[PDB]
Order: sequence, then C-alpha cells, then structure tokens
Amino acid sequence: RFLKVKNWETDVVLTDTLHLKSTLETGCTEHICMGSIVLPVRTKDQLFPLAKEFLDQYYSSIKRFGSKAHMDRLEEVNKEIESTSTYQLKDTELIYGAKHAWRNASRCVGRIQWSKLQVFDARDCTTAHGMFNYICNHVKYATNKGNLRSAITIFPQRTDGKHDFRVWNSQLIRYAGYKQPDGSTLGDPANVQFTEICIQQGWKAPRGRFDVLPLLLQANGNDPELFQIPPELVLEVPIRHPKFDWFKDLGLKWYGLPAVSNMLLEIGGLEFSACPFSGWYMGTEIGVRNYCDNSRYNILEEVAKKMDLDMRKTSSLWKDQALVEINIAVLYSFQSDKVTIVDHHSATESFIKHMENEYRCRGGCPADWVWIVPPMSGSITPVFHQEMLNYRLTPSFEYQPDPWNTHVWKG
Amino acid sequence: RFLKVKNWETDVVLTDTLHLKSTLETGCTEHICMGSIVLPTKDQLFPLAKEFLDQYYSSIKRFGSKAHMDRLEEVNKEIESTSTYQLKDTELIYGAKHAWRNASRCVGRIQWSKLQVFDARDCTTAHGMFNYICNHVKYATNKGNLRSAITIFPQRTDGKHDFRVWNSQLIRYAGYKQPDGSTLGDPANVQFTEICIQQGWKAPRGRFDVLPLLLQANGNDPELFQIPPELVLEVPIRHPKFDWFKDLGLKWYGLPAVSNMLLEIGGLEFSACPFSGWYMGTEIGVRNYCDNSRYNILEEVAKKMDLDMRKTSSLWKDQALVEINIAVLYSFQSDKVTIVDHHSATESFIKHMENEYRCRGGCPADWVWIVPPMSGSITPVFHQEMLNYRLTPSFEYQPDPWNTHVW
Ligand code: HEM
Ligand code: HEM
Ligand SMILES: C[C@H](O)[C@H](O)[C@H]1CNc2nc(N)[nH]c(=O)c2N1
Ligand SMILES: C[C@H](O)[C@H](O)[C@H]1CNc2nc(N)[nH]c(=O)c2N1
Ligand SMILES: NCCN[C@@H]1CNC[C@@H]1Cc1cccc(N)n1
Ligand SMILES: NCCN[C@@H]1CNC[C@@H]1Cc1cccc(N)n1
Ligand SMILES: [Zn+2]
Repeated sequence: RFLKVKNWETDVVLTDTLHLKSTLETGCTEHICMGSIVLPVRTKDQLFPLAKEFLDQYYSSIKRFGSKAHMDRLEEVNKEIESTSTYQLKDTELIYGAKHAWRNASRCVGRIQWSKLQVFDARDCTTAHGMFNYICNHVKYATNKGNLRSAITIFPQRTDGKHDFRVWNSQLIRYAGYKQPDGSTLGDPANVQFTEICIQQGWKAPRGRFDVLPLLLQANGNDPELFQIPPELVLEVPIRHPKFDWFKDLGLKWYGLPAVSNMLLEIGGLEFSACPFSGWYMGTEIGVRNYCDNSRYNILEEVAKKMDLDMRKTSSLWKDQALVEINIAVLYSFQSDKVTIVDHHSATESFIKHMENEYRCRGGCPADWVWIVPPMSGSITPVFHQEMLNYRLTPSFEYQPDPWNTHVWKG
Repeated sequence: RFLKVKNWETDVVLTDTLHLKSTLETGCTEHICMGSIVLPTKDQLFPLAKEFLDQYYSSIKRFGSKAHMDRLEEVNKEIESTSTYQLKDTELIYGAKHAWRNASRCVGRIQWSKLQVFDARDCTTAHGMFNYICNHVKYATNKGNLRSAITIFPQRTDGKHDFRVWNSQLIRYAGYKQPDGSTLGDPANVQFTEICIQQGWKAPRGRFDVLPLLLQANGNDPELFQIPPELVLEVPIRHPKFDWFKDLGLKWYGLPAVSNMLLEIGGLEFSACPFSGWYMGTEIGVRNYCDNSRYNILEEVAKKMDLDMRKTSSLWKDQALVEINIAVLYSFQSDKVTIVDHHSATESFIKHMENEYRCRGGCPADWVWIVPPMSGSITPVFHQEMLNYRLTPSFEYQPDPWNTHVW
C-alpha cells in the first residue's frame, strides 16, 4: 500500500511506504482520531522476534543482511535470551539504536540532526553517584561552552523491572517551582510537585525564581539520591531585548541545555528507563511556552504593560504583540551570548527538507503535525501547509509513568 | 468506550460518550493517524432516514411516540414507493442546524442554534437560484450586523439533475495569470476565474474583482450572474498607527459564505447549500493575506515597516503578521462590520465544548483546524485535547463541478 501526502503551498506530493513497517498502535481507530491527545518486563516469548526485527534492520543498514556475521548474531542473541532471558547489545547496535529512536521521533522537528548524536554508554553504571558522574560529563560535553552538541547517556536496561535505573527529573536542568500559602507560585509552576519531592528528600531550596533543581537519581531500583549539578556547568543566558532596555529589568534568564530525562528508550525489545538526551533549543520552546503559557511563567501581561499596549480589548492583539517581542528577546540574547539556538522559521524549513529527503531515501518520515507546528505564527512556517502521516517505528522514545507514582520505597 | 479529554492548562477532564454514535469513517487506522490530511439504494436510504428521525424525535421529547412511529412509516412507504423522500420543514431546519453543530472543523459552533434557514427547495432554474442567493447575501450582511444563514436548494435525485454553485464562496476575488509569470489577484481562484471567461465573464482584470456567480440548476449547464454591487459589503484595510498602510490598496469582503459543500440529512443529499456566518480575524489577515500562495503580502508590509529582513531570527515576518492582523480587525470594527478575533473566538469555543460535553456527552472537534494559524499556544484551544469523529447530519466536501459536468 502507498499513501500520499500533499503540501498545499507547493502542490508537492509524497508517497509513504515506510508506514508498512509500522507495528505499534496509534490510539486512533477508523471511527476516531486521537491525534491531539498528549498521552494515548517482557517474556522470552515476545523478546526474540523483537530482537530479530531490530537486528535485521541493523544488518540491512550496514549492508550485511543475510551475512554470516548477521546469522551468527541472531543465533548469539537467540541463545543468550533462552539462557539469561534477555540480551546485551554491542556498542554499534546501541549507537545505531539510539540514533534511530531519534530518527523515528515523530513529534521532533529537529530530526535533520539525527545522524549526529554523541552516544555515551553508561551501561556499566551501578550507583546513583555513578549516575551523577555520567550526567555531569554529559552536561559538560553537550554544553561545550555554548556551541551545543547533541548527546545521550544510556544507563542499564530494565531486567525484572524491580531494578530500574531512573532519572526522577524530567529534564536534567529545570527551575524549581514553589507554591506559596497565598496560592501564588514562585518559580516555574510546572515543577512544584517534583520540587516538593526534592525538598522532602533533603534539598535546601534557596526559594528564588530561578533555582536550578538538584538531580534526583535512582540506580538499580534503589531509592533516589540528591546531587547538585556543579554550578559552573549550568550555562545560563540572561534575557534582554535588542531595542527595549527595560526588558533586562524583567529579571529573566534561561538555561541553555534542553535535556529530556524522563523518557524510556526501546531498542530491539530492550527497555532503557534512564536515557537522558539533549540537543539545543528552538526559540519558541522558551519564549512562547516556558514564558507565556498561563500555567508557566505567564509574563505576557507584565511585558504588555511596559510596552504600553492597549490591553482593554483582546482585539488589539496586545497578547500577540508582546509574544513576538519576548521571542525576539530570547533569540537575541542567545545569539549575543553565542549559545546555540534556532528560530522556528529556520527549524521548520530545515525539517521540511529533512522530511522530503526521508521519503526519497527511506520511503517516509513519521511526523506528528500537532507537535511539529510551532506554538506561534503557525501558518507562516512551511510545516503548517504540509500534510503528514503519524505512525510508530522502533527504536523509539516512549513516555513512562513518573517514578514517584510507582516506586516501591525501601527506606 | 468512554474517552476522556484533558485541558493541560486547567487540568479539567471531560468524558466523551457521543463518539459511540459516530457512524462515518475518519481516515485513520490503529497503525496510522491521518489527522493532518486535508481531504482524507432504497436499502441504504431507509436506515439513514430512520437514524435521523429517531434523533429528531428524541430531540423533541417524543421518541417512540405515535407521531414518531407514524412519520417513520410515512417516510418508509414513500422511500419504497418514490425511491426517496422529502423532509418536513421542521426536519430541514433541525437537520441544517445540526450539520453545523457537527462541523468538527468550525471554531464558531457555539452559535450553532442561531441559524436562519432558507428553504429554497421550490427552486427550478439558475435565475431562481440567483434570486435566492441575493436575498441570502442581503439578509446575512444586514448592513454590517451579520447574521448566520444557509439557503438549501433541491436535494439530489439521480446525480443527473444536481443543483450546484460553482464558486467556493458566494463572494470571492478573481485570479489572473499574467505574462510576467506572476499572478494578479487571488491565485486560489485562477482556474475558476478562467472557467468564468470560458463562459463569458468580462474580467476587469483587477486585483480585487468580485467574481460572478456561476449557477447550475437541475443538472443543466452553469449560468453566470453578477451579484448586485450594492449587496457586496467590503472593508478597505487601514492600520490604526501606520497611515502608509492604506497604500497597499487592501480590501476584503465582509461575508464569508461557503458554497461548495454538500449537506447531508437523513440520507438525503443537498449539493447546493451555501451557508455563511462571519469572519474570525486570522482567516483574512493570516491565510488570505500572508499564505505564500495567496495574496502573499508579508515581504511588502515588511519593507514598509523597515524591518531587518536580512535574517529570519529578527522575527520580521512575525512582526509584520501581527500588524497585518491588527489592521484587519481594526478596519472591520471601524466600519461596524461584524468580526471576531481569534482570542475571543477560541475562548467561546472552549465554553461551547464544555456545554456540549455536559449537555450532549461530547463535541467532535478537529484540533489541526480549530487552533488559529497564529499565536496558537496563547489561545486556550491549543491546550485542549479534542476527539475527532463524524456525525450526521453533516457538511461534506464534494468534487468541483467542472471536473464532473457532462455539458
Ligand atoms: C538538535 C536540537 C534539537 C531541536 C531544535 C529539537 C526540537 C524539538 C522540539 C521543538 C520539540 C518539541 C518540544 C516540546 O514541545 O516539548 C522536540 C521534541 C522531541 N525531540 Fe527534539 N530536537 C532536537 C534534538 C533532539 C534529540 C537529540 C532527541 C533525541 C535523541 C530529540 C527527541 C525528541 C523527542 C523524543 C521529542 C518529543 C518529546 C515528547 O514526546 O514530549 N530531540 N524536539
Ligand atoms: C458565525 C461565525 C462563525 C465563525 C467565527 C466560524 C469560523 C470558522 C473557521 C475559522 C473555520 C476554518 C475556515 C478555514 O480555515 O477554511 C470554519 C470552518 C467551517 N465552518 Fe464555521 N464559522 C462560523 C459560522 C459557520 C456557519 C454558519 C456554518 C455552517 C452553517 C459553519 C460551518 C463550517 C464548516 C463546515 C467549516 C469547515 C469547512 C471546511 O472543511 O473547509 N461555520 N468556521
Ligand atoms: C492538548 C494538545 O495536544 C497539547 O497542548 C499539545 C499540542 N501541541 C504541542 N506541541 C509541542 N511542540 N509541544 C507540546 O507540549 C504540545 N502540546
Ligand atoms: C496540511 C494541513 O492539514 C493544512 O495546512 C491545514 C492545517 N490547519 C488548517 N486550519 C484551518 N482552520 N484551515 C485550513 O485551511 C487549515 N489547513
Ligand atoms: N512536554 C515535553 C517536554 N519537552 C521539553 C520542552 N522544551 C525542551 C524539551 C523538548 C526538547 C528535547 C530536545 C531538544 C529540544 N530543543 N527540545
Ligand atoms: N478552504 C475551505 C473554505 N474555508 C473558507 C476560509 N474562510 C472562509 C471559509 C470558512 C468559513 C465559513 C464560515 C465562517 C467563517 N468565518 N469561515
Ligand atoms: Zn488520527
């Protein structure tokens, strides 16, 4: 079967054959689309086929499908599973696996960069302190003094699901959120619950507006432990506006390294519950969402007052006007401090090229329109006008329940 | 069986049960989502009719009554006998209002029940059609205080006597391809504009030439007609700060009136059912004005603002976008022609969704289309999970008539 996607701004049409290798479910039926819904220990039995599919892709990718090296590996993995109930990946496969999990991330607009990924093998890690060490090296390497580099650290895979390695933070770096008894919130509201957990665990919260949270790390299924990231390692950018001098007085700043740490990495059946990864920000993640979501820093009004926009009627589009300036400010600061960052125009255009390429050389590019289109100026970026097909391929990054909801404390 | 939708900005969760009555297909499978794709017999008819009437009677608290039963056999006999049937006025109105109610891609459905329905089923010719459309345009324009309406022409019989309005909207601007390789006017209508000429229209070859209606009756050949100029209310666009704005020479009509869709009620098909409401700002300012393939005026507005268009990171395109949309809302209000801004429009839709969940158990909604093409995440709907599915009565797309007309 062939599927066509059309771009209504250029009439360009594309054919997807890749979806034919899609095994996982989407959440949608013939009678219902769930395209806008955010969140919709294996047996020997299911494991080998999953291992086999993966290794087949792997060997085809290196042009050795059906080779003796290939057949031997299948046999090797086969035996190991029957003997130990699981199996270890060779460095080449882990690496090849992680890049493809990224390459298959249908909600990621930055995928043109998928083949350039530094993979750190942290499978020999056994303790939280061990984890902390690994993470610091990742932050330092990835930050690279502002000239950011994509990277991922992969800790030991799940075994019996009782010895999981988990990074309790959602991102390696995030500001604390504190709930005041008066109902207002200090810091980033999105992190209040986790901050509470950190405090309860012994963290001495400075209680400011931009407190870098401590790392809460679980190793081998044990209770998590706290670590403070060396300050000198946390690159941060003060936010100012190129024409507005009062902007700097808003006291805004942001860290430079976006590093998602709560996702699970699935490769050839194996589950890597702790696999932090980082790239570099697209302007809008900070300027639109982080600052302007009503449930985040909500700086839209304060910025509007200072600009003195007509805030009596929404039809003045004061909210729209302020949003643009704020985003202009984020891009400006980052470029000025020489910290890697990309604007949504550049990013979406690049993605469109990446996408087309993917159809030509791979027969498709799974993409989630709801997430690929930026949270501002949607239709003046090329992706808006691009039809897409969303389906799931492995390797892949999956959501996993927050560890505090499932962890069996040992005390 | 019972699905929940969460608003990630307010944490509110709603339970949708209405989707279980869904009947048509979505285009998706459990393997692939097609949510961003723009266009994904007597034995057949009675069940469709039955489904409709039951819901009609259910709505008027008389489900399973004699009237219900009676009507049910009357239509039943008529279908067998006449191989089709006619709807009672009451059913027509209810049908239309509900087709709008079920339009998962329309952000303005909170207004659904306030719909003026014009029964144009006694129509027999293109002239009659032209007469009906003019009355509709006039009644809905209402000197600027817009009122929603739909005029329903005769239903389909054997596909060989279909009534069709060839335009995509009652009111649109022409598009001509110049030697310059460039395009004059609205590129979206380039082709339709040609078909007009190929039929006689005297294109004034202007930038904003209100096109002529091209009407088709009882399967006959489409005929041309020029809506009375005094009936097409227009708004010249000026910015409330940039006096130079007026020099781009921009104007837009006040009446958004989709004419190419197909209205389906109780199995019956109304192939010519033009309908209208009023614009949400972004429709003109963002899509019509800035879409690269439309009037594509961003670069121009950019130059006038003297913005550094050297690099994309200056967000010049974004700054222009906002102004171009401030001007639209501005001009319309100034001339007192009804118009809603995307913040107000989406906010109304959230409340509507909530009323629909608690008073109907759901609200089909298409996120990709509901979220405005600008400032997406600052509008509430961006944070609103939606369930998309198809309910009848409904408005469906249909092949342009020229790619199907046996002259
Ligand atoms: C090189 C810089 C990169 C850029 C500019 C980029 C951009 C983005 C953006 C804008 C999002 C959506 C943000 C949000 O709303 O949460 C995103 C999501 C995502 N990206 Fe990337 N990305 C990059 C690198 C990476 C890397 C290195 C990986 C993995 C190896 C990755 C994996 C994903 C995944 C899994 C998601 C969706 C996460 C979710 O479902 O919540 N990205 N990316
Ligand atoms: C009264 C104010 C109304 C507002 C603000 C409103 C707004 C909108 C908007 C923004 C769209 C998307 C338009 C596009 O991007 O092409 C839409 C689509 C639509 N609306 Fe409404 N609408 C209104 C009235 C109506 C009426 C009176 C009907 C029907 C009786 C209706 C039926 C639909 C349908 C069927 C679509 C989708 C058409 C398609 O698939 O292209 N709307 N509406
Ligand atoms: C409910 C809705 O799906 C939700 O707001 C989605 C929409 N699109 C998004 N797109 C991106 N990139 N990131 C997000 O967090 C979201 N949130
Ligand atoms: C390809 C994609 O489906 C297309 O660009 C959609 C996106 N969302 C839209 N939303 C609205 N309201 N109107 C449109 O025409 C579109 N176009
Ligand atoms: N809701 C998921 C949270 N994702 C957060 C939102 N902003 C950074 C991170 C995504 C991400 C991952 C990798 C690179 C990047 N630019 N962005
Ligand atoms: N491309 C499908 C046709 N959509 C066109 C785009 N703008 C007017 C009309 C939608 C529409 C119908 C009713 C009211 C409204 N504001 N908008
Ligand atoms: Zn879907």
